[PDB]
Amino acid sequence: TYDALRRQLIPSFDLLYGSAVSVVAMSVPATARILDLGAGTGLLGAALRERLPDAELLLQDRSQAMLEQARQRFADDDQVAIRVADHLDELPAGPFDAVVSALSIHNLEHQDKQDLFTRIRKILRPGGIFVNVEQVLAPTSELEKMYDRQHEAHVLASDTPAEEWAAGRERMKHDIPIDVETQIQWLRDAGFTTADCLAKDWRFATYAGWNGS
Ligand SMILES: Nc1ncnc2c1ncn2[C@@H]1O[C@H](CSCC[C@H](N)C(=O)O)[C@@H](O)[C@H]1O
Repeated sequence: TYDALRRQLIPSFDLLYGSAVSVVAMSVPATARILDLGAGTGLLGAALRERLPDAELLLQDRSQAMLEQARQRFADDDQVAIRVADHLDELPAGPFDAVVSALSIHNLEHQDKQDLFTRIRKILRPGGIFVNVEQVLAPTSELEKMYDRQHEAHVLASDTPAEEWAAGRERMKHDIPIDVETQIQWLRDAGFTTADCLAKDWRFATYAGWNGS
């Protein structure tokens, strides 16, 4: 029901979440330590667990209500832990092989995003990876309208309940997105040696930074 609704609301769900899982699996060992930042109900963590049965997952979010859904999802998983913390709070020490996030960091002020990327690099092993599945802003107001039309086209084609899309729109009024190339450059500024946009469907993109490679 919830997982079904996320697919209705998010264009190219399988491509974007799948790209995050694939780039992690090609970058870290089977026994990787992975932090999911803003894990919510643990959808990205769940996608990673499907590919990496031996990975240790730490799911972090500020919302206990969202993390209760993650606890239920991972009830029988002995290699999953949960941490309640804001992105702006001290990160867990790690070190981590991967830090991943989906549709969470766009909630922060731009300065706090730039600082967060730097703080993430500090808890990554050398050669570690940061991956973000993100809601991104178009580089112009005219393109932003086209991004919006493409998002709405997916939502309508997916037979999304009108009430859930209306609720989606209200949530998006408080979002602080920026264009994908600005954020990717912030990874370079944070001291990641490589940063790339792996996959994109207009408003939604999967990008990554590597801590040494
Ligand atoms: N400043 C902040 N610190 C921590 N978590 C935050 C946050 N701002 C938003 N969040 C969390 O980010 C999540 C956004 S929804 C995305 C959930 C999950 N990553 C998924 O892919 O489905 C929510 O769980 C919300 O509580």
